[PDB]
Amino acid sequence: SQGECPEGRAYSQDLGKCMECSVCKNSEKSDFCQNCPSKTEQPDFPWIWV
Repeated sequence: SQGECPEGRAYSQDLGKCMECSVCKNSEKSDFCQNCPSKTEQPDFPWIWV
C-alpha cells in the first residue's frame, strides 16, 4: 500500500502523491490534509519531574 506516509505530512489521492502537512496552513485547497495524523498523545508522563 502507498499509504504509509509519516506524521507531519499527508497524501492526496486526487493528485496521486504524498506531500507535507506543513503545507496545510492557510491556503486550503488539498483533500490530503486529512492524512496528516496527530497520534501519540503528548500529555502522558507521570510524576512532575523535569
